[PDB]
Amino acid sequence: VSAEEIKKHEEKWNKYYGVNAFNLPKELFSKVDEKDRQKYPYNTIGNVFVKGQTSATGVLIGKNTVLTNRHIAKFANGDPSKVSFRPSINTDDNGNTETPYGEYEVKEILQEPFGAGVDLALIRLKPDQNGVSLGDKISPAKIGTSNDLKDGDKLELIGYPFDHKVNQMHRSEIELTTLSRGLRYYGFTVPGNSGSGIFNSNGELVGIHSSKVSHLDREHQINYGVGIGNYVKRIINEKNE
Repeated sequence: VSAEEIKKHEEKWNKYYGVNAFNLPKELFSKVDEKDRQKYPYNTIGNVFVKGQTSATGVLIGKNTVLTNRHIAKFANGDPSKVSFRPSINTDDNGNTETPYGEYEVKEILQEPFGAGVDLALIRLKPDQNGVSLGDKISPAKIGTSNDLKDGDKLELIGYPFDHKVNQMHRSEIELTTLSRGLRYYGFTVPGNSGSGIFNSNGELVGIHSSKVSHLDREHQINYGVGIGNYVKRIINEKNE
Protein backbone atom coordinates (compact mmCIF):
# COMPACT_ATOMS: atom_id res chain seq x y z
CA VAL A 1 0.00 0.00 0.00
CA SER A 2 0.98 3.67 -0.50
CA ALA A 3 2.14 6.34 1.97
CA GLU A 4 -0.48 8.88 0.83
CA GLU A 5 -3.19 6.36 1.75
CA ILE A 6 -1.56 5.63 5.12
CA LYS A 7 -1.34 9.32 6.07
CA LYS A 8 -5.01 9.75 5.16
CA HIS A 9 -5.94 6.76 7.34
CA GLU A 10 -3.99 8.06 10.35
CA GLU A 11 -5.76 11.42 10.23
CA LYS A 12 -9.22 9.84 10.01
CA TRP A 13 -8.50 7.29 12.74
CA ASN A 14 -7.09 10.11 14.85
CA LYS A 15 -10.51 11.81 14.84
CA TYR A 16 -11.76 9.04 17.13
CA TYR A 17 -8.68 8.10 19.13
CA GLY A 18 -6.73 11.36 19.18
CA VAL A 19 -8.70 12.84 22.07
CA ASN A 20 -10.09 11.46 25.32
CA ALA A 21 -13.42 9.65 24.79
CA PHE A 22 -15.19 12.10 27.12
CA ASN A 23 -14.16 14.89 24.73
CA LEU A 24 -15.40 13.33 21.49
CA PRO A 25 -18.01 15.42 19.65
CA LYS A 26 -21.58 14.21 20.27
CA GLU A 27 -22.20 13.46 16.58
CA LEU A 28 -19.48 10.80 16.69
CA PHE A 29 -20.06 9.25 20.13
CA SER A 30 -22.80 9.85 22.70
CA LYS A 31 -24.84 8.35 25.52
CA VAL A 32 -28.34 7.10 24.67
CA ASP A 33 -30.70 8.89 27.08
CA GLU A 34 -33.52 7.44 29.19
CA LYS A 35 -36.32 8.17 26.70
CA ASP A 36 -34.46 6.60 23.77
CA ARG A 37 -33.38 3.49 25.67
CA GLN A 38 -37.05 2.50 25.71
CA LYS A 39 -37.56 3.06 21.97
CA TYR A 40 -36.71 0.89 18.97
CA PRO A 41 -34.01 -0.02 18.02
CA TYR A 42 -32.17 0.98 21.21
CA ASN A 43 -34.19 -1.37 23.42
CA THR A 44 -33.15 -4.47 21.43
CA ILE A 45 -29.58 -3.82 22.64
CA GLY A 46 -28.47 -5.35 25.92
CA ASN A 47 -25.49 -6.21 28.08
CA VAL A 48 -24.21 -9.78 27.80
CA PHE A 49 -22.70 -10.54 31.20
CA VAL A 50 -20.44 -13.54 31.71
CA LYS A 51 -19.80 -13.91 35.45
CA GLY A 52 -16.17 -13.32 36.38
CA GLN A 53 -15.15 -13.28 32.72
CA THR A 54 -16.40 -10.40 30.60
CA SER A 55 -19.18 -7.89 29.94
CA ALA A 56 -20.12 -7.23 26.31
CA THR A 57 -23.05 -6.45 24.01
CA GLY A 58 -25.82 -8.46 22.36
CA VAL A 59 -28.85 -7.82 20.13
CA LEU A 60 -32.33 -9.36 20.49
CA ILE A 61 -33.23 -11.00 17.15
CA GLY A 62 -35.88 -13.52 18.20
CA LYS A 63 -38.43 -13.95 20.99
CA ASN A 64 -35.80 -15.65 23.17
CA THR A 65 -32.70 -15.30 20.98
CA VAL A 66 -29.76 -12.94 21.39
CA LEU A 67 -27.07 -12.51 18.72
CA THR A 68 -23.52 -11.78 19.88
CA ASN A 69 -19.88 -12.68 19.13
CA ARG A 70 -18.55 -16.22 19.23
CA HIS A 71 -15.45 -14.98 21.08
CA ILE A 72 -17.76 -13.61 23.78
CA ALA A 73 -19.84 -16.79 24.09
CA LYS A 74 -16.60 -18.78 24.43
CA PHE A 75 -15.95 -17.18 27.85
CA ALA A 76 -18.89 -19.11 29.33
CA ASN A 77 -17.15 -22.37 28.40
CA GLY A 78 -20.44 -24.02 27.47
CA ASP A 79 -22.00 -23.28 30.87
CA PRO A 80 -25.19 -21.18 30.42
CA SER A 81 -25.56 -20.53 34.17
CA LYS A 82 -22.58 -18.15 34.00
CA VAL A 83 -24.37 -15.87 31.53
CA SER A 84 -27.17 -13.30 31.79
CA PHE A 85 -28.66 -10.73 29.42
CA ARG A 86 -29.75 -7.26 30.52
CA PRO A 87 -31.65 -5.26 27.86
CA SER A 88 -31.40 -1.46 28.14
CA ILE A 89 -29.58 -1.78 31.44
CA ASN A 90 -28.24 1.48 32.86
CA THR A 91 -25.92 2.16 35.77
CA ASP A 92 -25.87 5.94 36.22
CA ASP A 93 -22.88 8.01 37.32
CA ASN A 94 -23.94 7.52 40.97
CA GLY A 95 -23.66 3.75 40.69
CA ASN A 96 -27.41 3.12 40.65
CA THR A 97 -28.63 0.45 38.25
CA GLU A 98 -31.97 0.27 36.44
CA THR A 99 -33.23 -2.61 34.28
CA PRO A 100 -36.55 -1.43 32.75
CA TYR A 101 -37.32 -4.85 31.20
CA GLY A 102 -35.73 -6.98 33.91
CA GLU A 103 -32.79 -9.39 33.71
CA TYR A 104 -32.74 -12.70 31.84
CA GLU A 105 -31.02 -15.99 32.61
CA VAL A 106 -29.66 -18.17 29.78
CA LYS A 107 -31.16 -21.51 28.72
CA GLU A 108 -28.67 -22.56 26.03
CA ILE A 109 -25.57 -21.34 24.18
CA LEU A 110 -24.92 -21.99 20.49
CA GLN A 111 -21.22 -21.10 20.39
CA GLU A 112 -20.69 -21.37 16.62
CA PRO A 113 -23.88 -22.15 14.64
CA PHE A 114 -22.56 -20.23 11.60
CA GLY A 115 -19.24 -22.07 11.70
CA ALA A 116 -16.12 -21.63 13.86
CA GLY A 117 -14.77 -19.17 11.29
CA VAL A 118 -17.69 -16.77 11.72
CA ASP A 119 -17.47 -14.67 14.88
CA LEU A 120 -21.17 -14.96 15.80
CA ALA A 121 -23.05 -16.98 18.41
CA LEU A 122 -26.66 -17.41 19.47
CA ILE A 123 -27.79 -17.20 23.09
CA ARG A 124 -31.16 -18.64 24.08
CA LEU A 125 -32.89 -16.92 26.99
CA LYS A 126 -35.30 -18.18 29.62
CA PRO A 127 -38.50 -16.20 30.29
CA ASP A 128 -38.56 -13.71 33.18
CA GLN A 129 -39.55 -14.77 36.72
CA ASN A 130 -43.20 -14.42 35.61
CA GLY A 131 -42.96 -16.63 32.53
CA VAL A 132 -42.82 -13.85 29.93
CA SER A 133 -40.27 -13.90 27.08
CA LEU A 134 -38.31 -10.74 26.29
CA GLY A 135 -39.60 -10.91 22.72
CA ASP A 136 -43.14 -10.44 24.04
CA LYS A 137 -42.31 -7.19 25.84
CA ILE A 138 -40.39 -5.56 23.00
CA SER A 139 -39.93 -6.23 19.29
CA PRO A 140 -36.73 -8.00 18.17
CA ALA A 141 -34.43 -6.10 15.80
CA LYS A 142 -35.55 -6.25 12.17
CA ILE A 143 -32.80 -7.94 10.16
CA GLY A 144 -31.79 -6.26 6.92
CA THR A 145 -28.82 -7.02 4.66
CA SER A 146 -25.26 -5.75 4.23
CA ASN A 147 -25.51 -6.27 0.45
CA ASP A 148 -26.60 -2.65 -0.08
CA LEU A 149 -23.63 -1.15 1.78
CA LYS A 150 -21.08 0.97 -0.09
CA ASP A 151 -17.70 2.45 0.86
CA GLY A 152 -18.07 5.76 2.68
CA ASP A 153 -21.51 4.89 4.06
CA LYS A 154 -22.20 6.15 7.57
CA LEU A 155 -24.13 3.91 9.96
CA GLU A 156 -24.98 3.74 13.67
CA LEU A 157 -23.24 1.25 15.97
CA ILE A 158 -25.08 0.78 19.28
CA GLY A 159 -23.72 -1.08 22.30
CA TYR A 160 -22.11 -1.08 25.73
CA PRO A 161 -18.60 0.45 25.74
CA PHE A 162 -17.67 -1.17 29.06
CA ASP A 163 -14.06 0.04 29.04
CA HIS A 164 -15.28 3.63 28.79
CA LYS A 165 -18.24 3.43 31.16
CA VAL A 166 -19.85 0.40 32.79
CA ASN A 167 -23.45 -0.46 31.84
CA GLN A 168 -24.11 2.68 29.80
CA MET A 169 -25.46 2.32 26.26
CA HIS A 170 -23.72 4.51 23.67
CA ARG A 171 -24.07 5.14 19.95
CA SER A 172 -21.04 5.55 17.69
CA GLU A 173 -21.26 6.82 14.13
CA ILE A 174 -19.20 4.57 11.88
CA GLU A 175 -17.96 5.08 8.32
CA LEU A 176 -17.47 2.07 6.05
CA THR A 177 -14.21 1.58 4.15
CA THR A 178 -12.60 -1.05 1.91
CA LEU A 179 -15.56 -3.42 1.85
CA SER A 180 -13.59 -5.63 -0.56
CA ARG A 181 -11.88 -6.96 2.57
CA GLY A 182 -15.00 -7.31 4.70
CA LEU A 183 -17.11 -5.02 6.87
CA ARG A 184 -14.45 -2.56 8.00
CA TYR A 185 -15.09 0.92 9.33
CA TYR A 186 -13.87 4.01 11.17
CA GLY A 187 -15.42 4.81 14.53
CA PHE A 188 -14.87 4.71 18.28
CA THR A 189 -15.21 1.34 20.02
CA VAL A 190 -13.71 -0.49 23.01
CA PRO A 191 -13.58 -4.24 23.87
CA GLY A 192 -17.00 -4.06 25.54
CA ASN A 193 -18.52 -3.13 22.17
CA SER A 194 -18.09 -6.74 21.01
CA GLY A 195 -21.54 -7.81 19.84
CA SER A 196 -22.80 -4.29 19.13
CA GLY A 197 -25.53 -3.90 16.54
CA ILE A 198 -24.93 -1.87 13.39
CA PHE A 199 -28.12 -0.27 12.06
CA ASN A 200 -28.94 1.59 8.86
CA SER A 201 -31.13 4.70 8.56
CA ASN A 202 -34.27 2.54 8.42
CA GLY A 203 -33.53 0.85 11.74
CA GLU A 204 -32.53 -2.46 10.20
CA LEU A 205 -29.70 -4.54 11.63
CA VAL A 206 -27.06 -5.00 8.92
CA GLY A 207 -24.06 -6.13 10.96
CA ILE A 208 -22.49 -6.99 14.31
CA HIS A 209 -19.29 -5.39 15.61
CA SER A 210 -16.51 -7.86 16.35
CA SER A 211 -13.11 -6.27 17.10
CA LYS A 212 -10.19 -4.30 15.69
CA VAL A 213 -7.94 -5.84 13.04
CA SER A 214 -4.78 -4.74 11.22
CA HIS A 215 -5.28 -2.38 8.29
CA LEU A 216 -2.99 -1.36 5.40
CA ASP A 217 0.05 -2.75 7.25
CA ARG A 218 0.95 -4.52 10.51
CA GLU A 219 1.21 -1.20 12.41
CA HIS A 220 -2.34 0.08 11.83
CA GLN A 221 -5.87 -0.86 12.84
CA ILE A 222 -9.50 -0.55 11.77
CA ASN A 223 -12.82 -1.76 13.18
CA TYR A 224 -14.09 -5.11 11.98
CA GLY A 225 -17.62 -6.50 12.04
CA VAL A 226 -19.56 -9.40 10.54
CA GLY A 227 -22.01 -8.46 7.80
CA ILE A 228 -25.44 -10.04 7.54
CA GLY A 229 -25.75 -11.65 4.11
CA ASN A 230 -27.89 -14.49 2.71
CA TYR A 231 -25.93 -17.21 4.50
CA VAL A 232 -26.05 -15.59 7.97
CA LYS A 233 -29.73 -14.75 7.44
CA ARG A 234 -30.67 -18.32 6.51
CA ILE A 235 -28.99 -19.86 9.58
CA ILE A 236 -30.79 -17.31 11.77
CA ASN A 237 -34.12 -18.33 10.22
CA GLU A 238 -33.37 -22.00 10.89
CA LYS A 239 -32.28 -21.47 14.50
CA ASN A 240 -34.41 -18.56 15.70
CA GLU A 241 -36.69 -19.05 18.72
